[PDB]
Amino acid sequence: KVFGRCELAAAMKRHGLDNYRGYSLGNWVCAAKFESNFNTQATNRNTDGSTDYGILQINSRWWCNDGRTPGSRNLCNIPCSALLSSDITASVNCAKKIVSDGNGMNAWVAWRNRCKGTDVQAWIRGCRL
Ligand SMILES: [Cl-]
Ligand SMILES: [Cl-]
Ligand SMILES: [Cl-]
Ligand code: NA
Ligand code: NA
Repeated sequence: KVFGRCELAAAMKRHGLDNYRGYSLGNWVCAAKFESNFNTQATNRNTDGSTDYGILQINSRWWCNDGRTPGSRNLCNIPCSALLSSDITASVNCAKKIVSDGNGMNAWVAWRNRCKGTDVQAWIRGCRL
């Protein structure tokens, strides 16, 4: 599913990401834009052999099982395919675990490099929330 900007904003807000661990909604929308272009089906291989899955590009090295990442934790107790569904619940629930683990949203390289320190509010401007 390729989300609209405000459509994803409203879905993440419904799932409680707005101000979760102090990260305003625009941070999560910005990160999704640059991680996945709002596309739940996005998959990308990392340098280390693992793969990133879904709207927030969650990694199989630690967070989900994709059956091909040696030394893999599955800390969200989920097949990585569950992160590709039109329903973003698994992605959001797993992301809440990641962002609660110490490094906040710096776990998302695209957030760190393209959202952090920017006007993340624009990403939810114009949305009815
Ligand atoms: Cl629209
Ligand atoms: Cl585990
Ligand atoms: Cl919660
Ligand atoms: Na915001
Ligand atoms: Na894994």
